[PDB]
Amino acid sequence: ENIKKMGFATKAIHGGHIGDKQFGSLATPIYQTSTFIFDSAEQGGRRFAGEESGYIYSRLGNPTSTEVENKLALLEGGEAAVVAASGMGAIAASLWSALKSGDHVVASDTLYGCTFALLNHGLTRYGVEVTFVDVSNLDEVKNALKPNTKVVYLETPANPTLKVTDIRKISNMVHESNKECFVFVDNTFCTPYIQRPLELGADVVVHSATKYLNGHGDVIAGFAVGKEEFINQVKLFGIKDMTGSVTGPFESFLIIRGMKTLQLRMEKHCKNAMEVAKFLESHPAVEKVYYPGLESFKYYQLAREQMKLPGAMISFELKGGVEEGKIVMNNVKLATLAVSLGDSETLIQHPASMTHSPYTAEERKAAGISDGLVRLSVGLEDAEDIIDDLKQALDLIV
Amino acid sequence: ENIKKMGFATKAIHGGHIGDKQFGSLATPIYQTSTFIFDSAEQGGRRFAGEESGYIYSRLGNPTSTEVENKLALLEGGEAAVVAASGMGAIAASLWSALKSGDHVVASDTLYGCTFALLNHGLTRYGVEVTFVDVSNLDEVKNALKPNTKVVYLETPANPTLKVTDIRKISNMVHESNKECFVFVDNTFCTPYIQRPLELGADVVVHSATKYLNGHGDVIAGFAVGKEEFINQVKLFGIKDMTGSVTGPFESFLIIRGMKTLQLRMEKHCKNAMEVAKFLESHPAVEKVYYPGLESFKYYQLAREQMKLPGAMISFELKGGVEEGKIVMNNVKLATLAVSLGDSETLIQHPASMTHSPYTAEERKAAGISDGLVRLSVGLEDAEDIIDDLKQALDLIVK
Amino acid sequence: ENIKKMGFATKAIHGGHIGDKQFGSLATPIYQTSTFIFDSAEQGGRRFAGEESGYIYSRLGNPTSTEVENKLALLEGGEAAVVAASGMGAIAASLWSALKSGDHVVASDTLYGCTFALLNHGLTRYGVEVTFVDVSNLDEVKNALKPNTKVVYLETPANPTLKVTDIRKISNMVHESNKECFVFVDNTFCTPYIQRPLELGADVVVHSATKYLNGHGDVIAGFAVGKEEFINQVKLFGIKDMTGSVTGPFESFLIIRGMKTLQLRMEKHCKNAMEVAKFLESHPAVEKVYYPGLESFKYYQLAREQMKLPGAMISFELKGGVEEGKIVMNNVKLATLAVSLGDSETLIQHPASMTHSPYTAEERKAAGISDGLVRLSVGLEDAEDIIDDLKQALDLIV
Amino acid sequence: ENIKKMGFATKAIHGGHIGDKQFGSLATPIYQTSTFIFDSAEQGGRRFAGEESGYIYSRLGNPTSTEVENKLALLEGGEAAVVAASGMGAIAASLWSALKSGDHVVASDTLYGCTFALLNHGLTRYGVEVTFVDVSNLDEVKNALKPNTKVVYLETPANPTLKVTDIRKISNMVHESNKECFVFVDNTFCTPYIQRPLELGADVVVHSATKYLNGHGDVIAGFAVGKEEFINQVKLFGIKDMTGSVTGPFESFLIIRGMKTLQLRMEKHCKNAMEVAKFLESHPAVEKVYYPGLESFKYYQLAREQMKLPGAMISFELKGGVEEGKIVMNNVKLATLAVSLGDSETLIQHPASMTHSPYTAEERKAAGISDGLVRLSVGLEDAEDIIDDLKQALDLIVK
Ligand SMILES: *Cc1c(COP(=O)(O)O)cnc(C)c1O
Ligand SMILES: *Cc1c(COP(=O)(O)O)cnc(C)c1O
Ligand SMILES: *Cc1c(COP(=O)(O)O)cnc(C)c1O
Ligand SMILES: *Cc1c(COP(=O)(O)O)cnc(C)c1O
Ligand SMILES: [Cl-]
Ligand SMILES: [Cl-]
Ligand SMILES: [Cl-]
Ligand SMILES: [Cl-]
Ligand code: NA
Ligand code: NA
Repeated sequence: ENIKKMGFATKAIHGGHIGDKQFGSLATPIYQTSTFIFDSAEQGGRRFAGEESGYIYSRLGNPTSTEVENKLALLEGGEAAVVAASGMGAIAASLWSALKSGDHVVASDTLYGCTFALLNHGLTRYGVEVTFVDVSNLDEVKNALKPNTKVVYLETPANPTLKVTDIRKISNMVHESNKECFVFVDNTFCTPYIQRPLELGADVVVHSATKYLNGHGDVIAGFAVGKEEFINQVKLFGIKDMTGSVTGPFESFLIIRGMKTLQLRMEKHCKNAMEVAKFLESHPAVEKVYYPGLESFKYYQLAREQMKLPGAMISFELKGGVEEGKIVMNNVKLATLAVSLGDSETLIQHPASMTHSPYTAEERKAAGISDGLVRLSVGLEDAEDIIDDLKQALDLIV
Repeated sequence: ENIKKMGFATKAIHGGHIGDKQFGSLATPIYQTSTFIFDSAEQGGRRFAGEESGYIYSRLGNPTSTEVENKLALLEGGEAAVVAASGMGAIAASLWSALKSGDHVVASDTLYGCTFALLNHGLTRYGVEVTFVDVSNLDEVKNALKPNTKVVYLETPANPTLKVTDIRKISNMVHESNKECFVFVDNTFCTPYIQRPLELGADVVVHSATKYLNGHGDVIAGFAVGKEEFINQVKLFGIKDMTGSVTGPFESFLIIRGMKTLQLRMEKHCKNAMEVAKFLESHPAVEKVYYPGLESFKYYQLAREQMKLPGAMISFELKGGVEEGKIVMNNVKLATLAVSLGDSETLIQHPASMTHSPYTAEERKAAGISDGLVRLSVGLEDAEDIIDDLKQALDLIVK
Repeated sequence: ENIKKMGFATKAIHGGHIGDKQFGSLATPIYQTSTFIFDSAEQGGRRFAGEESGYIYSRLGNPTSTEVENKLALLEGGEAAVVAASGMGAIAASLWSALKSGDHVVASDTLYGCTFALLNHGLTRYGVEVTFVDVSNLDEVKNALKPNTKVVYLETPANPTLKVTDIRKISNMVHESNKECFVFVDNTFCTPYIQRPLELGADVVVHSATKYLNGHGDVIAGFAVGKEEFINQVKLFGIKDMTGSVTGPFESFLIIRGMKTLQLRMEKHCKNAMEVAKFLESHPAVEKVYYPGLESFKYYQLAREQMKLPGAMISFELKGGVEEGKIVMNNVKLATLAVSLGDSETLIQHPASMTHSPYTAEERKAAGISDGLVRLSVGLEDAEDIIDDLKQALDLIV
Repeated sequence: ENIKKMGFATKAIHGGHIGDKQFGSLATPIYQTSTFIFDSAEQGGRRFAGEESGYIYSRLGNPTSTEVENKLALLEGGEAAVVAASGMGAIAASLWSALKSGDHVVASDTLYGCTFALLNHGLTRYGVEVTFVDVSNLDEVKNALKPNTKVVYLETPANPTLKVTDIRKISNMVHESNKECFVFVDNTFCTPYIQRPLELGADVVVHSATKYLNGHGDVIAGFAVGKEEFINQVKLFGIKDMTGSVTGPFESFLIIRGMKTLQLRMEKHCKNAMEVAKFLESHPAVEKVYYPGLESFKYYQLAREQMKLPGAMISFELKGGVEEGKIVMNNVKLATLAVSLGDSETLIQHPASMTHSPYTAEERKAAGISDGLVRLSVGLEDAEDIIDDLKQALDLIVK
């Protein structure tokens, strides 16, 4: 099994799988254990010294987690991956390992709300300078770069607007002018099936596994993906010391299980979303549809440059404010009123009347997060059913 | 009911249990879910705006985790608790939530290794200043206090030799010297069954639930306990943003399950360890035994004031060095060669040839570790079997 | 949610889902509990009397299991379903509830090996008469029917030959002549996505959920599906008393999770199998391919009569005996040498050198289970990878 | 090691543990897998042909389940054991594996309800003949023996009133009267910590592990224990074909976890129940208490011969009837209204208004159930709290 030459599905299914060498179990065993047994004091000493392979203690590493790490690194085309007990855990642990007091970060002004809060209010308590910029005007990006800029943090498509960012072109410019700077890309919305930021110049990829990679709405987990040199530091410092964000081995087993169908779900998510997006664009209550697959969309061709599929997140604005948005939220029958995304169940959320949250009213005016903006996570249901349900709720405001 | 007034076991078994109101199931359901459903758009807005309690999303809170949080707070006598995905996660999230660049921490110079690394190499990287002190020398502690000291961090009994710290004296001291200073006490080795730092004047208690609280060697998890106001910031800042240290609902279920027998397990751990410590002190291969229950122990009296039982951790020094520790390790048959503790299986490590193998013999003497020190977590087995196994191993190094 | 009018995927995803009315959890909670609490002695007495709804004790019923039961009944078009701790558990419990000492069974002579053993050696220890017949010659079927025939048991397509059986036409004839007789159909190989035997005249459907319905090779479970009147007896007698085959609530949660992608997996299983079957039919080491989707296949048009898709099990005979079969089993690199079926991983098994098992050498001569017969469970991998691996192993015997 | 020679707790904790040979993990891995991989086509043929041990497919056997099977066999002193997906599953699979149409069973007339239903209404439907007897009257037992009697089925102590059966006398009798007869003893209420029927001459022991063996109210499971030769047929016939009663590897993991504290839990269950039984007998609302540890108990001496401890089940009759039982049930605040037993939470049921509500007052008198009988499973709470809660409930019916 020189797995790396094979298809995506084969890699998702068989990649990183070591095998139960003692009983021959087909399925990955759940090594639900806190600690590990040494055969000798010498073997222990050598595991602690780095001389020998093998396991010590589940905060430091666990066989079930190792497999899903190796599987995702393989899918992203990265040397190494670390799995964490949440997406924010993988992001924080990566940021802690890469930065120190006095370093500087350039971030996108359009981010997942808790990433913005981590950057805006968290890292800045601890001596890290942060500048939020429009990643669509590279001159703005290039002028934010200071001699001590260590991370450029980007998310594409961006939660909640689906704004797309030229990964190759920011990476090139940053790498030309700041040789010490990492380019981080949050690839949650895409998964490696749709977008592989490491092939476009990114140095570090982060995911909320809570979303598409697990895919079943029963796991909180994250990953960081990148060079072995740096991921090793994320494991031995960001996770071991700074965050203690240890994925439960049972949760790792569930991510492995969900990744068995990652190819099939992303294909179905996206075919559903494209039908839904076209419906929304033609409905009389809708003013603007935000979707990478619509030719009307501002970042359509940047999406076509980086994304195999337009994805399965849709945002749209109703004619009418928050009030018409609330009316739709409160009368869908198949769509589920919840945050998160990437589940079998279609999810709908209305930042304007709920999570407008970690941003101030002004700070999301800058990012383009209007009231009346609805965000839709298109599920795996039959598309006619999703559309019928959206249609009945939208007809209420016509 | 008056659950606060009941016995300890009644509290461990029944405390924090909200109940399954839809189907009445006896066991706490595993709410293995990432997200939650809102009844209206406005309900979700109220919950995100702090105007209303209720669930939103498991990184911010989960019903299974809430239950074990409520149960441990009740046992510690604290107002609130947060469970994290590891001991270090609960420690780091608490420290992050109380500190900022420009703050100062006073810490014991005798701590769990990874706690020490986080303090010495981690927080100092981010503008926090840390002074390490010998907590036995109260005058040396009061001297290290600065006006920006925001955390005094203690661990008692501590690694690797079970040094005990006078919780009430130092906190009484710290509190009248600086009104804004949190006193942290790591209470892993004791659990609330043996020691309750908050009633001794501590502000925040941290736990590695990986050890005795879960007690079954199948969970990595942590807790912090204290005032509702601070724990809310540990949840909404330290967990939500800074660490992402989210316990799996499954792991919280297992911790709940493990806590049903905490009273019973702590009693047996301590009964066994008292017998093992007596035997080790009388054995000819053994130079010194560190056990709070032995009247030879330097902090015997102070431990007898703070701890309901002398615990079940044991450190002892062999007459000998690395080669001696290696032989004992490589010949125990019931005890298990493994780091960690608080397990039903008796665990044993020899740091000089194992955990502290990478360091030099001199650096290991800077960490309190002789070449003959052995650390012992006494399990739930029959004491005669534990002792017999230790006896034949140690007899191999008697001259 | 009048769910029954919606698409298959929507039903698989949302069907049977009650909802967490206390905390609003999206995912089904795991009610991992032995017993349930009464609010009053009166409420207890009424639950035991049948007067009140609600739960008593997990052998009698469990909320997590109730949901996957209701979900599968909805997909099959049956009134009720019971989930069991194995496929054999659902089959035995159904058979125990329907039969008594002195009743008679007509069964197909081509069956899953342990079903044959249950019928041939198990029920006959306990006074049940059993006659094994060729379900392809209805005159043979009709002549086996005795006045005391109570079950006609059939499996289509049959493990291991994939022989197809006219469900509508046996059901009609049996129902005309033996008004007291149940028609059981094992629908494991198809799932309700491909075949709905209750719509063709069957009275009872059984599944090994261990295979496609769970789909992830980490669960042993079964179902019976049928009229409420009879399923209620299976629950209160077959499961409660005769087998004690109680699905663990955690396993039920895993089946629910696997059914979220049942539509997507069956589509992918079958498109893969059709490509593999055509490859096998053209390879010089292969003498005969057994696959419903091949026009060469004996039961092609009976398959087209009953099956939306030709399925994803393939059997084939090599030119050469067991010896060439073993050579292929021992040199595949991506296919996994294991029994079971319906997993993400392609599985290959060689009854001739392994499980030829519960049949005698003669009894499978009658059913058509030759040596040199290989059975293939086509997985979810990329088809080129599955075919490349089969090709290299088969080339060894050319 | 000489695990057979060690103490009980050492056996419960370490017994049957094969070990994770690939990674050395301390906890038993959850082998949550349906199927297994063969190294060659011929290896799979050897395993299906009984020529070779090893795994095939989880309905035939799973490594997590094997471990808990080995552990329980060791505790009972039996050769082998099979775990099933419920108590009834292990009972039914054993009975199926030993009987056939034309066989005869002698059973106690005082059994667990669903066991009785299976015997009286289930097996008789399939040509098996069943005679129910009073096992206290040895002459009535020997009289019901027939040449085709293949099972003598016992349960001691039994529902609902804790009748004790002389295991060694009846089995000694049965064995010299009929050489091919299996003696079954249901050992649920005791566990191997208290009673071991195989050393008293029984052939097969059955368990509902749902009760004390798991002990945490989150598993439905069963066991049968006995000679390797019979248990192999229970596995390869009774489980594989006749019942399909396959334990989830996850459930087996939980039973293993629960058994780490079995010794500790049985001690506390019994200490608490002895205090609860004394209090109940002295209480004015209580007519009679059925407890093996009370010298008033009809089978006190026989129980003292067979049982290491008097157990933790308690039946008692109220001075009163259905209306009295209802009031007590509807006013306990710590005890839980629920069927089942062997849980860390104290459980209580009043059969006349609850489990046996569907039957008439006369049929319930045919089942040993007065209108004032209450069944009590004493938990792991503090005894004062259990008693206080029972006291205020019972005081509501004192004249
Ligand atoms: C939800 C989300 C996260 C947060 O990850 P968690 O698993 O919730 O900690 C991070 N990035 C993006 C783009 C998200 O949508
Ligand atoms: C093991 C330990 C910790 C760390 O907890 P983890 O759960 O391993 O992250 C902290 N303090 C003490 C005393 C410990 O023993
Ligand atoms: C594997 C199989 C079964 C047996 O079900 P289990 O889940 O293994 O008990 C029954 N029917 C068919 C067609 C099978 O392939
Ligand atoms: C509960 C019980 C059983 C039945 O076991 P289940 O696991 O519920 O199927 C059998 N015998 C006794 C004594 C019991 O208490
Ligand atoms: Cl989100
Ligand atoms: Cl540790
Ligand atoms: Cl199979
Ligand atoms: Cl019961
Ligand atoms: Na989902
Ligand atoms: Na699979």
